[PDB]
Amino acid sequence: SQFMNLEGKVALVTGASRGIGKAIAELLAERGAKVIGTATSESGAQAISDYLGDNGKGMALNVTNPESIEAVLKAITDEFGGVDILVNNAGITRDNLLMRMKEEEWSDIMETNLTSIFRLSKAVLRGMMKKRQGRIINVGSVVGTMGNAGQANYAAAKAGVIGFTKSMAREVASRGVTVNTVAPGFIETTKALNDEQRTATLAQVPAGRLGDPREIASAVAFLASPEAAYITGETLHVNGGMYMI
Amino acid sequence: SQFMNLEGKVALVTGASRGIGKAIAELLAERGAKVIGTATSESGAQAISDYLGDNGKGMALNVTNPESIEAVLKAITDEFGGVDILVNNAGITRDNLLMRMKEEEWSDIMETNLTSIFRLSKAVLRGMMKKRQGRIINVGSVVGTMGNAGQANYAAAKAGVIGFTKSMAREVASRGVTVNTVAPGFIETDMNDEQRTATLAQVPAGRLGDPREIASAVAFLASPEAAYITGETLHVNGGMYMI
Amino acid sequence: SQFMNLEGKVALVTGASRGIGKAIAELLAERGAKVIGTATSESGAQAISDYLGDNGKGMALNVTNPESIEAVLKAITDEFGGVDILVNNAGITRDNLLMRMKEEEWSDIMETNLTSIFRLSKAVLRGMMKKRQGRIINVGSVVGTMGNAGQANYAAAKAGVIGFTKSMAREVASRGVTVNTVAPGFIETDMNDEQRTATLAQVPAGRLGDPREIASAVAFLASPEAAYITGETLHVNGGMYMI
Amino acid sequence: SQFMNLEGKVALVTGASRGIGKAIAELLAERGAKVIGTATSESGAQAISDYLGDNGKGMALNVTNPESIEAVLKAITDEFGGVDILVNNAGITRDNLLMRMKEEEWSDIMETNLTSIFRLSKAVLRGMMKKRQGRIINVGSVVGTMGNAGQANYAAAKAGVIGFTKSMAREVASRGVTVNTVAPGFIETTKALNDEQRTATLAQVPAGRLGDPREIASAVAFLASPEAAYITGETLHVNGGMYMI
Ligand SMILES: NC(=O)C1=CN([C@@H]2O[C@H](COP(=O)(O)OP(=O)(O)OC[C@H]3O[C@@H](n4cnc5c(N)ncnc54)[C@H](OP(=O)(O)O)[C@@H]3O)[C@@H](O)[C@H]2O)C=CC1
Ligand SMILES: NC(=O)C1=CN([C@@H]2O[C@H](COP(=O)(O)OP(=O)(O)OC[C@H]3O[C@@H](n4cnc5c(N)ncnc54)[C@H](OP(=O)(O)O)[C@@H]3O)[C@@H](O)[C@H]2O)C=CC1
Ligand SMILES: NC(=O)C1=CN([C@@H]2O[C@H](COP(=O)(O)OP(=O)(O)OC[C@H]3O[C@@H](n4cnc5c(N)ncnc54)[C@H](OP(=O)(O)O)[C@@H]3O)[C@@H](O)[C@H]2O)C=CC1
Ligand SMILES: NC(=O)C1=CN([C@@H]2O[C@H](COP(=O)(O)OP(=O)(O)OC[C@H]3O[C@@H](n4cnc5c(N)ncnc54)[C@H](OP(=O)(O)O)[C@@H]3O)[C@@H](O)[C@H]2O)C=CC1
Repeated sequence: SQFMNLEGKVALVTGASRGIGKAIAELLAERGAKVIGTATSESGAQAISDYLGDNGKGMALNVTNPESIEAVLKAITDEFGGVDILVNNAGITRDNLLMRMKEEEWSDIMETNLTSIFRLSKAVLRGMMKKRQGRIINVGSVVGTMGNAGQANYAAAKAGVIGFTKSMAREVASRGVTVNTVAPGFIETTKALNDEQRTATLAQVPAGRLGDPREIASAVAFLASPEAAYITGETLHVNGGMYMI
Repeated sequence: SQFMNLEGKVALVTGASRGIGKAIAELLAERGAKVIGTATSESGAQAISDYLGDNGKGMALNVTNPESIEAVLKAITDEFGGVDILVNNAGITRDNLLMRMKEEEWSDIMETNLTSIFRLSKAVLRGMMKKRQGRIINVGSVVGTMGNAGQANYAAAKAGVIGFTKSMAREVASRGVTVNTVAPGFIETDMNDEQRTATLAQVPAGRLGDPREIASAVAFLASPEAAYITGETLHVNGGMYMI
Repeated sequence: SQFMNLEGKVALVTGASRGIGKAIAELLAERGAKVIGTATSESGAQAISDYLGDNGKGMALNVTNPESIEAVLKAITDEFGGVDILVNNAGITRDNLLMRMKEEEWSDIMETNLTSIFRLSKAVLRGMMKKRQGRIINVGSVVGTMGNAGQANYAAAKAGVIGFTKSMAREVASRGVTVNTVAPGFIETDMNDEQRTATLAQVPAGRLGDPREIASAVAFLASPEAAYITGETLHVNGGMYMI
Repeated sequence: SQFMNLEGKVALVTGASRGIGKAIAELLAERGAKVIGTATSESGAQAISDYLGDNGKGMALNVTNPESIEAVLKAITDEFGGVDILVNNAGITRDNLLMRMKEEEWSDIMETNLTSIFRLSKAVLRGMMKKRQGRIINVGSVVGTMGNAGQANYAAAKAGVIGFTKSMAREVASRGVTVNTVAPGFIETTKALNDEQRTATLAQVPAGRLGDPREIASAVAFLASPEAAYITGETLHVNGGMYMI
């Protein structure tokens, strides 16, 4: 149908080799987008190419590296034209209580989960602004809003993603670009967590289950759609009731 | 496709004769739902029947009247079985600065915009809970979260809708029912040239939203795909407010 | 000192016979305010007069009764002049899961916990606006923001208090009146051994709050120092929720 | 009185040489605290010593420098014992629209306004946790929550401060330490802004005026008080109605 249809749009999804990023890439391609997913290695990029088939391709990207970012965008732009939908999914955890938290575990989180969104967003935004159409969608976390002990660095980065999102949303709203965050709760990815730890996390989820990566993909696809043009500066929580704002 | 597919679901959309409620009803029917839309008059109900065709029908409903609510649900339940998706859209404004605000302008807002959601939600929830599947989606307002001068009654009701939503979401999450709010900004609907520019001035998007844009957000939350969203307020306001 | 000094201010604290309302009344009187606390009975009013001594007095008030409200304000206004600080503390619970929730348990909550704030606020606001100085401070609840299963009515009312607060804050900010909400978590007050540990389990602080801790937050917002805070919800809940 | 009394508490207030940080330092000293305020130079430190008199002193601190931080805390700890109240006030702006925003304007904001709070908080928290009593109060900004065009970096840092605050609040609540943010709106400091720009900002303030630095000091003093023990993980907005959460 013409409902939630991304035909003619070019989507870049960072960290698309597995889990949530993969589900996002697959669903955007199902809705008609031409999708470039990224991994940190060529092997990972190839596997992304393998699952996207004629609907897009894989490329190697380190989101902390300016020259990598430039190489990937020029390659995309040459072949596909300018990016219409940016999904900043790539991210990491470096968990520790503050008294144990290393300088590098702080800085690596800031770099990968926050500074990267500044860099990538800045590198796609000019085209979007010229076309008067764009989507920037960040994958945040319930922890960004809720906080979590042992994840102060992660929480800071994810919270900063929202502050950036709101500010960019104000900056570019008049030129037809939206900027938003999807904040997952606990999603099956998480596996191999102790039996003890899962039940304890699950105990805080009214839904009484982990979310599926597809459920995060669906929310992203929605915000990426033409139908979602009047949503901007928003944080959409998909966490089974774990937190309610 | 199977994507955002509501075939087999029965949807009740209150206040579906025009604007946002109409757009909601049309979109849910387009995605496959069997839709009952309501108006406050039989004429209104007929027009709703006219635009839904074989995808549903219209019925007369006053959401402040227990006996009307009971009559409508029994009629729906007899013909279509139990409601799968409840869209509480019906609502009104009774604007005034507090010093000018009449007892009835307060109470009519509380009754129409808030107590109604308690009544209707309670009247569909048992079936949903038995089937272990349900959607309750409330149409709120940016004013519920932002506040607005001259709309304290409206803001109170719309804010109370969220408190109710969050509490019902906790209550029914383990039995597969989601409860959520969609909060529109300023949408081109029935409700000065001067006042519009002044409102628009607070919208970064630099336009009013279209009713279809509110419909799209509701359809999304109504979908099987939106099962892990509950207790949420989804803001569709062009950047007018950002939480 | 001149720090957090309420000398010369007239404070009305509804539901001041015990718990949080009592602690509020005592603290505002300690900071220099002339305090009228209320209870629902004359016996309760007398006890309030007993603990306030020369710093204020007690009066009987039912916040759901227009004529009671009018009688109390005229009496205050005659004796003490117009109210400078309004603390809307009076409130109740009528807990039940939605499927068990009676029409009266809904309506009694709406009336006592929400409509009352419209009535009382409207009845003090004109004077405050004329003097270009005022404080309206509502006692909400973490449940207003968090939701709680079995308390959908309460949550709706307490959430609606915020919508009202934000709208009134916009309406009266230019005339020097602030309107705010203090949202307690679980506080040691009248309201199982099992249920307490379960509630405590959700409090990082690992204890219930003291009524005095809610009093302190109210006194702060009531102060001249808090003039640039308005439309705010100040959460005092030991980490139970974090917005 | 015993109401809002900080006698016996040691307070460290970063960036206390002027405006909000100065007003904070003065008010905490008025309520009985022993106050160490900091500036980036010895001259600035001396002026802080001059206004605090016998109620505290000034020290030179660069909050982006680990060795500076260590030197200041050891000096405080030697003389006054361990810090009871930490006020992270030091911060900067590096304003620009994203397309003009330099790598350094991003990174300098992250370093000064966010990473600094990780470093300083970590360096005081052990003592607080051992004593089972502490206050960490961050000076954020309405922009952290509201977003602002031309301030995406600032907004990201200030938003990240909240994510960090919430997480630290969960981590240390059981050991009697609170962690909170005070978020000022537009405060008279701001001066020498165009006549045009002020009216435009003021137009968004229902209160119809800028806030006074003292009004931010009062909120901080409140949260620093024993009376505020049951407030943690909170963001207290003092913005004249400019934004309402
Ligand atoms: N899992 C959960 O419960 C939750 C997840 N989070 C967020 O969801 C997003 C994805 O989550 P999840 O599916 O669990 O993550 P995964 O670890 O499954 O996927 C990680 C992806 O990120 C890429 N990546 C890591 N570092 C870099 C880098 N420096 N440059 C470029 N790419 C990099 C990886 O590439 P490669 O394949 O080469 O390793 C990989 O494709 C993240 O932003 C995460 O913070 C959100 C809520 C909770
Ligand atoms: N317009 C906007 O910008 C915004 C809309 N709001 C909310 O969206 C919802 C719909 O708004 P909008 O489409 O603009 O409203 P309209 O006035 O355009 O339509 C209102 C609908 O509700 C029905 N209705 C009114 N009172 C009752 C009642 N007592 N019982 C049953 N039905 C009733 C009306 O039926 P009939 O045709 O018979 O009168 C009509 O179908 C409302 O809840 C409103 O508060 C939310 C954000 C802002
Ligand atoms: N306890 C808690 O943990 C929390 C408290 N809440 C809120 O704080 C407020 C006070 O709570 P708490 O001190 O625990 O309550 P209590 O039941 O301990 O005291 C209630 C007070 O309100 C008065 N009151 C009750 N109904 C009316 C009425 N219809 N008209 C006038 N006064 C009335 C009572 O008077 P009388 O003595 O004559 O009955 C009493 O003085 C309430 O709004 C409550 O919802 C907020 C967060 C949680
Ligand atoms: N002004 C406003 O309207 C608003 C202010 N903000 C926030 O309030 C806080 C203070 O604001 P304001 O009073 O305007 O700030 P000022 O610029 O008046 O004060 C700046 C202070 O921070 C210190 N500082 C700057 N960089 C460093 C550094 N690297 N290491 C240590 N100290 C440093 C300065 O030291 P030195 O004296 O040596 O220069 C100075 O003492 C900041 O966090 C700011 O972001 C919050 C809301 C809006």
